[PDB]
Amino acid sequence: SAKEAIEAANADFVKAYNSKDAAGVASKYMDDAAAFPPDMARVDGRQNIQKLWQGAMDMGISELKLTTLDVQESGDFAFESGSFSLKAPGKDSKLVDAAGKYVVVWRKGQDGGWKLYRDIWNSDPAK
Amino acid sequence: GQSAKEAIEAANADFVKAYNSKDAAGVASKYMDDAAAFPPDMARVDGRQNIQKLWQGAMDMGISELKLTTLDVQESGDFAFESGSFSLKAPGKDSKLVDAAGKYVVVWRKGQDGGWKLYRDIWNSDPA
Repeated sequence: SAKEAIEAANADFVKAYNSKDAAGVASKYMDDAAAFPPDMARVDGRQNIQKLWQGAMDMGISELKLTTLDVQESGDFAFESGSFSLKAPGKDSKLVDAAGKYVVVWRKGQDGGWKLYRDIWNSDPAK
Repeated sequence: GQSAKEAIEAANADFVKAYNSKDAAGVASKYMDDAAAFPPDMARVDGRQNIQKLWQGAMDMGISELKLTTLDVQESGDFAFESGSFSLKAPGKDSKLVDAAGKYVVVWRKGQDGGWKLYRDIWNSDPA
């Protein structure tokens, strides 16, 4: 299913992020993708997206987890919404849990593989 | 013939008019029944009625003067996606109104009645 395909791509994404492989993460995006991080300007293109994720790693963001909630397929696009969790150091240096939510526009390449095309997220309160 | 991008522009005009009229029902009416909104620092909001409540809450907090700028629209049959920017006046940490700006992505869907409606609506802030 396209939902299963996106879940597979997300498994690879998480593995690369948690292995501290910023190039690996960026490779899951289209070369002309864009990311929309909270409190930062829009980030365009795979190389700048690598720098974004490297920055996350450098700030101690770790143990990323993604849960796909729903996917709608539409031709060469698929629309995914989901939740995330992660850990990041507190002022105390102690790792604090954080969660949030996202929407991704995925695009299907000529080689048949789904890749991230627009990636936007923000934070949720603890529950 | 009217294009998807034209229909989306007319819908966005409807949206901003309703918001700035403090008409939360009017704003929520632009969403699909099974839409979801993704407000920063709040839980995901699912369904039109709850989306109304979300916007009513923004209004009750005093958030005002909504301006939207569409930067890209791509169509895909009975779906489309839009990215853009917003600006508004919102109470700051001291409760005084200040300029706030940010970016958004909307996944749009064409309903059975031909009407383009928001299906996923997510946004966040730009840096100062």
